[PDB]
Amino acid sequence: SLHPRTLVAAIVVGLITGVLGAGFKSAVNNMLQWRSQLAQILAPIPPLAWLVTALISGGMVALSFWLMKRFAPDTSGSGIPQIEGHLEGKLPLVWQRVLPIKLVGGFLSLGAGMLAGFEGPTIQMGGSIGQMTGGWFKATQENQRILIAVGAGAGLATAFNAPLAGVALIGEEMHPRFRSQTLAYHSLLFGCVMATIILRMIRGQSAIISLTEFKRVPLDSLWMFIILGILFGVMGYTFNRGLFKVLDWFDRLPPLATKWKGFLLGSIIGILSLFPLPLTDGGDNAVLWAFNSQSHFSTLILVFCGRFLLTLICYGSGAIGGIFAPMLGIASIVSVAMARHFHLLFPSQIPEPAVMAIAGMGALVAATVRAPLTAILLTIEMTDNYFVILPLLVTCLVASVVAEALGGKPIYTVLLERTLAKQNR
Amino acid sequence: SLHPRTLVAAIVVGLITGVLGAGFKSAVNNMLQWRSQLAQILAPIPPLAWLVTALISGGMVALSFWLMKRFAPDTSGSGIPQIEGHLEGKLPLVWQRVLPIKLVGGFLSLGAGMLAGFEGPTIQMGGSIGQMTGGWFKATQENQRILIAVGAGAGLATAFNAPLAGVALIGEEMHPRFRSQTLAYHSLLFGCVMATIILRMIRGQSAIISLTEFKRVPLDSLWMFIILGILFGVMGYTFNRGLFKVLDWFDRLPPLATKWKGFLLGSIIGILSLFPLPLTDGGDNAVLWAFNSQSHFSTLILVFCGRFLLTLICYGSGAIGGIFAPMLGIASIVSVAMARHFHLLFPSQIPEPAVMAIAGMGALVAATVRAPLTAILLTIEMTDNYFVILPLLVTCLVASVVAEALGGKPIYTVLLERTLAKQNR
Ligand SMILES: [Br-]
Ligand SMILES: [Br-]
Repeated sequence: SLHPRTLVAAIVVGLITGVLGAGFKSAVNNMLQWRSQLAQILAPIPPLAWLVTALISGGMVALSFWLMKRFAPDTSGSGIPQIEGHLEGKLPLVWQRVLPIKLVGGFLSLGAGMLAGFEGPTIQMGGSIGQMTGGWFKATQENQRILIAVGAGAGLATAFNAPLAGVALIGEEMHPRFRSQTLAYHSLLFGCVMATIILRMIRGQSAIISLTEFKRVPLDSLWMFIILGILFGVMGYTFNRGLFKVLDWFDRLPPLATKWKGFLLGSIIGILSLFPLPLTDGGDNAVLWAFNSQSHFSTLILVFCGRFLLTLICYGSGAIGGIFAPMLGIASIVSVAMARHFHLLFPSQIPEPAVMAIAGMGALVAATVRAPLTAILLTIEMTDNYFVILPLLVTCLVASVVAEALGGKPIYTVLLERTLAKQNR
Repeated sequence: SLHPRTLVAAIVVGLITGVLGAGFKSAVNNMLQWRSQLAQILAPIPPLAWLVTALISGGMVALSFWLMKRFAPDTSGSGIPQIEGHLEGKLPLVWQRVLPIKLVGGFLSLGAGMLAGFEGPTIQMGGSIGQMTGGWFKATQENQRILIAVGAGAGLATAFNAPLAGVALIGEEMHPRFRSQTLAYHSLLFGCVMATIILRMIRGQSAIISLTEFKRVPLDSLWMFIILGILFGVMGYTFNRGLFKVLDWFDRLPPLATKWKGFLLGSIIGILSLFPLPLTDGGDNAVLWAFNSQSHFSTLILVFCGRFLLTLICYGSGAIGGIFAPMLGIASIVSVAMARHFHLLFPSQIPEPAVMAIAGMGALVAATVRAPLTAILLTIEMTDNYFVILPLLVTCLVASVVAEALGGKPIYTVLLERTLAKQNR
């Protein structure tokens, strides 16, 4: 049921988003540590670095919002909604505006230390690339939907080095028609594999955090994850309800408050980046902090509360964000602390407290997004671990069932409804 | 978008097909080794075991065809087509006939040493159970399609201890409507997880063949798997073309030749089982032979050809089969032999020859079935290995692309057209 010209077209897509997605992370992290290095050169005398790192990170986030509007307010926030909508009819996609602004803007946002979120810019930039190439390749109407849907999944793979995830993204959440070329899967796979290959060439080839050795997970240890699910289920429910309210508060003007909204929220995050803790930035560092570097059970709770608020305060403000990675650090910090405690009560059933630290790593995403299958893979692909599956599933799907048992609604569909409601911006 | 009464029903589904699916394999393997032990008890003097093992395996397959019609000719062959049809409209499904016949018949077939194929019975029985508990739960119209689609995916999972495969099965090949309850995924995941948890309870918990240590796969080693895909692409093309033509031969009577077809084909396999070599039986043993027990490069090609024919001969005859496992054993033998040879020409790009042996393990399935995503997941879940991914993807989707580049068509969709053509049996 497959058609050649398109497959080779997806090969072009994944290749572009790979170079841009990988090239993006490197460019951002270089700016991240450059500020951190500027903070220690001025650190000695005195808190002059307290000022300089505030003017920089503040001016970066401020110039981030200004380049958003007026230029292309379509880049605000995540990236899944804007493409999830275009793929379905509502909301237009223009690449010559999204591509060069979601990039030059997203860089100033993530580069200042905001609580996001590579998979944000890369997924939209990738969808735009899928359109840019679709126009270059003069493909049909249904085929150019595929190229954009491919560039979307590739954008995810190019952020977490996870192909199967970017594939399962389109497959579960953001479910498209594809009529009747249901073999656009082939176009996806192609687009993703190529993306991660270009990724692994620039900064590969290993995963995000390979916890490959932990493989002792007994059968009578699963009951704990039902509870790890219920915990993350209500966690997702409160994450959504909160985000929505922070969005409201930000939507409520005033005209002079938004003038400074960027400079303020940015400089405040600029200071918070100076404290030796993973309380700011994308969220990868926060996952590389639950595990492995052992810290106080109190400090976990300290950072968990720190980020859980700062992400909502960040994304709600409507900066060029990305909500996947932040929900990975927030979830991991918890799952690790929950891990310690369950091993504390029952060590005879959780011999390795890292198993439960992996299972509930993408359980927040699973709950808030209603999309467990695409979360379960995301974890497997950044830990190279599959032995954690039976836990992973139960703690990810029970995490979703519960959140929508309290009635939370998929954070992206509701995030889309709100971006639709700006049919006059 | 999820509805509780259905999720809790899927729990019942997978749990039942789990108990049956596992209880099925063990009950079959018990008959496999029982005959093999009877063969060695009478082995000493003389070839009297040559006669006994022929009568038994011949009388089983003959009894298997007899219980097929008149009773439930719907249980003939695989199980994907029948359910793929009922799920789409054409062809009816009645559990009170399929369940008990596909079981007692499948036990006699696989228990005799036929070239199949647990996923056959377990998937169709799983579909039957999904329907049986669909009436018990008085589910709606669309919900009972889900319950049957779940039981199907669980059937696969129960056979290979691979949840993510049974989930990707329904998702890619055998793509259903689900309108607009696209979150039947939660019903699938649930059904698969439960099944494998019941599976691991009875015969778990480890995979089929764990090859978790091989994790060195360079980026400039990929080009080989393109070529490994080209090889399987043509291998699948001929596997389909062949199967179809073997089927024609069997469909062409005579009315007196079919009277003995069951006894003749069965006793022939009964003799072949006695040879110390994995050329009969499901195909698991075949995969558990490529790796690990090292045997002559010549013996590989001797077994490969032997099985490649014996499978078509066993399935084309319209016996209660299952074509996944047989296609795995064949592919593995080939992928290993191709591995040795590639490591022979370039060791500085295939340090570990087992890496390539894993990639093209499910590339025969990928090519023949047009379903790469489900194959890629099937392999990962039976090797506990994710490091093989980039090869696994390239070698599996290029295995499929080539297959339908020579235009082979999905072996299941065509298998469905042929069972449709029997709208008069
Ligand atoms: Br996102
Ligand atoms: Br099958």
